[PDB]
Amino acid sequence: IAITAPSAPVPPTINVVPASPSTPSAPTINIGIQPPSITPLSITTPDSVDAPNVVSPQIKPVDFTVDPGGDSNVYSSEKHNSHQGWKATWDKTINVTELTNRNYVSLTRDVVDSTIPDDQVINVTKPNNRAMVVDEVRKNGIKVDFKGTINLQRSQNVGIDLQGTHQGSISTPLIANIYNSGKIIGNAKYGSTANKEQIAFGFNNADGSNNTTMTNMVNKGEITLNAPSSAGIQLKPEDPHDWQPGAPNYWNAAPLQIGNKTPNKIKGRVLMKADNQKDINLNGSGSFGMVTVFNEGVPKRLFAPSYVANYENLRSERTYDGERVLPGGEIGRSALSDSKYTSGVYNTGNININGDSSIGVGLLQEIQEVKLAGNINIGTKAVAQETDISNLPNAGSKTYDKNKVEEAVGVFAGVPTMPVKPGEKDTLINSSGARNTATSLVGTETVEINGNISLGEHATQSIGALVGDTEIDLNKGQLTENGVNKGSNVDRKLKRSGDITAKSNSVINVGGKKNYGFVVSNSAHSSKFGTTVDSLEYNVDKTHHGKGINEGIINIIGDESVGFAMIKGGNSKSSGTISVKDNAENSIGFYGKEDSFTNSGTIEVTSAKKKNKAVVLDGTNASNKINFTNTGNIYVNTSDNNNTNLDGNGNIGIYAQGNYKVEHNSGIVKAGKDVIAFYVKDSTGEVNINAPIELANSSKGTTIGIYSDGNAKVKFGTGSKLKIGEKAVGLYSADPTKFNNTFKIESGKTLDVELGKNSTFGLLNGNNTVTNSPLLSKYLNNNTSDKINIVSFGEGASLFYATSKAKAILDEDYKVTNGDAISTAVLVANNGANVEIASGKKLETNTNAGLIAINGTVGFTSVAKNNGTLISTRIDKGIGIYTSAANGENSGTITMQNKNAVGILGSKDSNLKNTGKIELEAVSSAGVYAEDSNMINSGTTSEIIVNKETSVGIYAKETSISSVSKNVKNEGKIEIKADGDGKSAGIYSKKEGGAKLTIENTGNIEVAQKASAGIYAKNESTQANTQSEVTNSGLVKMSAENSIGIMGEKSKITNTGTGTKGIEIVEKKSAGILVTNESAVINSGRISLSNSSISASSDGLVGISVDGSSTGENDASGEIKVDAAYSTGMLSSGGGITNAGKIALEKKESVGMYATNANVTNSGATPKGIFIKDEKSVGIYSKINSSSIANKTVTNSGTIDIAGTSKTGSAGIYSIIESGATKKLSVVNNGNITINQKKSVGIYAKNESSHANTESDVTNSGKIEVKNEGSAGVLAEKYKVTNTGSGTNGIIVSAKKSAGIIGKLGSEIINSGIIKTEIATPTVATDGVVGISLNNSKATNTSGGVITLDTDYSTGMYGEANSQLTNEGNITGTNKEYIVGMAGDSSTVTNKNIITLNGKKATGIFGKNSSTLLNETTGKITTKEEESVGMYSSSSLKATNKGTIITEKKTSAGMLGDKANIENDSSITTKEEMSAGMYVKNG
Repeated sequence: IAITAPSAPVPPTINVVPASPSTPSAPTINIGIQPPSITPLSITTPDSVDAPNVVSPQIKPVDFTVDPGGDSNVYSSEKHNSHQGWKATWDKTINVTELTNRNYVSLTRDVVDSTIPDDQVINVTKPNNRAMVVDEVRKNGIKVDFKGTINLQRSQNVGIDLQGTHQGSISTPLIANIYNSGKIIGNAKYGSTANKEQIAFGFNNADGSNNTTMTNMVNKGEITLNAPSSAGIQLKPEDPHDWQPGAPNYWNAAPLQIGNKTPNKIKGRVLMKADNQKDINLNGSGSFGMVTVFNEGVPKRLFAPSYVANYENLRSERTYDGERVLPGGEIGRSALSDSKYTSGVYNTGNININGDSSIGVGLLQEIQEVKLAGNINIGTKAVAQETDISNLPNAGSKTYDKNKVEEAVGVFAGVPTMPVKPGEKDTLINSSGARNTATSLVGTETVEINGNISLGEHATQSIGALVGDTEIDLNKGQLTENGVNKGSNVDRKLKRSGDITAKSNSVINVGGKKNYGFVVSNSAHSSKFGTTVDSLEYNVDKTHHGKGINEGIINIIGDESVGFAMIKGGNSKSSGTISVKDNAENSIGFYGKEDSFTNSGTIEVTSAKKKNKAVVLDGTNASNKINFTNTGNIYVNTSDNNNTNLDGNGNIGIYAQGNYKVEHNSGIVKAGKDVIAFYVKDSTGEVNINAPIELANSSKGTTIGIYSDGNAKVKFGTGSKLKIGEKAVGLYSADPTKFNNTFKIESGKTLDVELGKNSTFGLLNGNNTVTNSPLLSKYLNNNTSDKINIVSFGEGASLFYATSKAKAILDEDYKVTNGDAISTAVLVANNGANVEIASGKKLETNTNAGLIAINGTVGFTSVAKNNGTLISTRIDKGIGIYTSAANGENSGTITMQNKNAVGILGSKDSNLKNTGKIELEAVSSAGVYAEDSNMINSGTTSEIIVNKETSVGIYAKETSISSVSKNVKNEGKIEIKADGDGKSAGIYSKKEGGAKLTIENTGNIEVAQKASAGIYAKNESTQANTQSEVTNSGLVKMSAENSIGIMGEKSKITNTGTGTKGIEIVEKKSAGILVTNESAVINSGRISLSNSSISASSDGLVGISVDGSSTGENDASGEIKVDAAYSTGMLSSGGGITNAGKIALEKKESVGMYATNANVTNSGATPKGIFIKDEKSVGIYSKINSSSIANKTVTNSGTIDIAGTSKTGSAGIYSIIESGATKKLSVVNNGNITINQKKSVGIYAKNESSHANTESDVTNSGKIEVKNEGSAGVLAEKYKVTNTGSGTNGIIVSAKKSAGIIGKLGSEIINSGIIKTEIATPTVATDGVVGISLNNSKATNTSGGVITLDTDYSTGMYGEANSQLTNEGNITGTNKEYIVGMAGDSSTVTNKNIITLNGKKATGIFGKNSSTLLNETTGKITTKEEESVGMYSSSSLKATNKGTIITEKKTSAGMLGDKANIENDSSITTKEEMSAGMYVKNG
């Protein structure tokens, strides 16, 4: 009968206020690029010389004189012909015998001129004779024309001859003109006997004749000689000793005996002139056509043993009666100035030389004049060479040819010509020594030719014009050579050498094979006589004798023939052209070895043909100590200074091997154009250059003083003033494998060279044959002054030029402080070559560009490796190295100083390999730059560093040019130790094409300046986040707050990171993944930031942040790890957010999903979603402020979980609106949200003012798992709560002492759905459940929500501390006893709605603790179960009742007393059985 009631426990309150982080700002970016254009230089390619062996055949004596037998005793013109000249009638078969028998026809002392008609044929039967002799015919100008046929058969025979006369006068020399139209032939065989010394015409005499004798001969017939060593026309000076026959017998004795010598002033000085006016054909070998023999006197045949003892030969200077005749012989001086008294040699006809090793025209004694204007042909007639026909049996030596003529010579010079000078005193000498004079110059100074001298096609290494010596012995006489009198002792040799001059009228048409055009094989033997008899003085004189004076054209119609070839002799004066008439090959002009010959003339290649070389200067062949004392006139192939032609190419100035050097030390030297002075070979050749040079600007090609294939010991030294202007090149090379040792440079030998424009140190191709890379690190090496300094440049020039698979190394440091404009870059790699940058190299620059690489023919992979310190300091756009179709590699340090500087750049489908360290200490600069190519960072030593703001690291662009994917790879560490709050980035990606780009980082990236991040990409156009997507398997770390982690456009990311891999952020305000244009992420890996000391309020971070153009979402395997306090996983701004992975919360004051001005979505469910572990936090929380314009909300369709049997201090759903902000922030629940923690709240919203709460909205269309005791469903302060859950959705309150709905003062409590208590009956009394609880506030139950009570002793609404409770909603509860909905403790209660209940002894209202009730009748209670009462009073001094009670159920009562005694006066109808309104529990 003692009915009591329990008491509800006190509910908790929560105040969680998490952090308010912010979104960081992406930095601005982008830098331009400039490409350089290289200068289009020129090329030249020489080669070497094979074998210019100059074998010079020697001269041989031709002393083949016949005895002057005089008249005959059977046909004397006096006793048999009556002095009427030639007798017209004779026998056609006269058998002429030798001179001893005198069977020859003789004609002497005639007054009638006679000749021979055509019909004659005469042979010779014996040697040493004349078929017929026409002697002593002065006749003062005889003139006839011979027409008979003459034949030669034995040796020492004469075809026909007309000799001079002993009668004449000094002032009127004789004039002659003889014609000879006949045929003369000298054959090669006499049975089986050899034939030689057969002479056609000539001059010879034993006894003296008249000096004033002057004669002329005109050739008119056919001349043929087939005996080897024959003689066409012979000229001789007469003996000044004037040897005489055996007087008084004289010429009667047979053979002649020379019986006396009569030297005299006016004896032995005759004059002679010869002329060929027809065809001379020489078939014999080693012969003479027209030669001036040496005046040796006579062979010993006329020297009897009685007179061999007093054999005083012309082997000494000869003086008689006061004469001063030079040793060896002399032709007298002429003063009557006319060509008809000019005694010498001249020709107009033709000479046909075909015998092997023969002489065209020979000079053996000094004569008055030698000028030649005829046809000198050697080897132009094909003949089958045979023994004693045109060759001789070999003497164990060189074999003579059968079809070609070899060792043949044309002009032979062993002595010069000595004409009459204007001051010269003539030889017009009277008997008493009375002598005339001359007032002018007659004849040319030396050997002269004005006619065509030609070598035939059969000419093989034959000689055109030979300047040789003449080695003749001498008697016991005085000797003097370059010093004191020798007093004999040293051998006495007739040292004689001649000199030749030529004119363009004399075309030297040398032809055939390797023929020796004009070889000065002499020794320049210039000889003079002293003040006494037998006096001789010798020197190397370059004025008097033995020189080379060239003025004429030397026509090289054959191939690889040589002209002026130098074995010995010293100097010569060159002023005439030597040219190749055709496309002949390897023609060499100068084979020089000795004293400085002077080139006072041009020597070039005036033809399209090339590969023929100019001058070979090497060690002296036949004189001591390589006499290259070259300081004379050196004027070759240049554009000025005594040589104004530069035509052709392949011209050389120096060619040498072995013992050679150059010694230019005085005067002036002028270098050629498109010609190279130096080119040498082998491995031991040294060069000395110390003379200052003068240069003119280079030609269409390129000019350089020095070149070699890389194999010379060329040296530089101070003193040689060097200069360049306008498109020349300092160092030229086509073969760098050996070039490394070419130029040794010694300290202090700094060379001063100044340059114009379009120039370059290194021109290199390598000929695709670079076996060895030249270690070129010496020319401006930093160690010592063993450098070369060529600094004076204009603008538009380069340093090194690499083509054709060449290779070279930057020396050390070199700079060109002469312009940063176009065509001024350090070096260019062309045709796909490779160059190496050694470590420690310091090619600093201020110019336009550094290294440029471009591929032509591939050959070898286009790549250059950097190991040195490469820095640029150009004022604007200083680019370090560039590659096109070429791979860039570095392993050293690269920095930069000035603005807009650029490091390594690649393009055109290549890759970039980084191994070195790059630091960005400058501004407005990018280290590695790329476009339409690949790249990679190789190894952790590949270090990318930034030291200042306004600079970016990796830069790669893509386009529509190639639609194949590229890649951006990193294996090194990118630690950015920069400054400033931003303005710096590490890796940057661009695209405009239709392809896709792969970007992955496996190495490390770090940033130490604020507001900066490494990854950032351009993927703006219409595509998903998988084309320029960035995936990470590397490490993303940081060192400065306010910064950013992941940045970019349209990318998909995974956290492939374990250990020291992934993303690590330990400081403030540095978001992990901020995204633009819809980027997604896989969060399976390390997001362990370890920030804010996980318990300290010192930092604040965000895992992933999003913008309006993006929706941030996590992979289903995503593991978003809260390793920091006051941090966040999801930051949302404008765009959308959705979770598909796992989102935990391990640290304090964090949030998985935080949203600003954006909507919140969850799809991750079963078993995905949000799983909160730590406390003082909420899984998802979004807030907006007065400044927030976006009307956004929060949605739930996933799993949000936090649980705890001892954890508390948190809430399920959180969202705040700041006071005064009418922005309508709301939350909707439709997912799973477990609240199994202690004292938590499913949905929380905080208020700051009593404003109109229509903006804040709280609806629960989903489910809340209230299974943990003591917690609360939802709390709010002056906000609107709508219980929109129905059935298993919404208010699932299933815990003991737990609370469904509680509100603060003036809270808008609304019920519009299910309100179902815990189904489980309490395990102990008073352990019921409460739905509504109040504390000095107001609550509004609404009938729109159904309130269901199933826990025993549970309550629907609860109130305390003067709380005013308003009831308007439905009340339901069944299957349990008591379960009073209304329990009150010290409060004012008003009832408005009618209450219904089920269960035994169910009661609607229960009052406790001095509580009082107004007792409104409308708040009545409907009784459904038996023994149920409506009112309950317990421990209440105040009680008011003014209404009747209607009972309609059995055992049901009205008023009920509890442990008290109060009496009143009221009556209530008890019409039903046992249904009365009153009963008492106390007696």
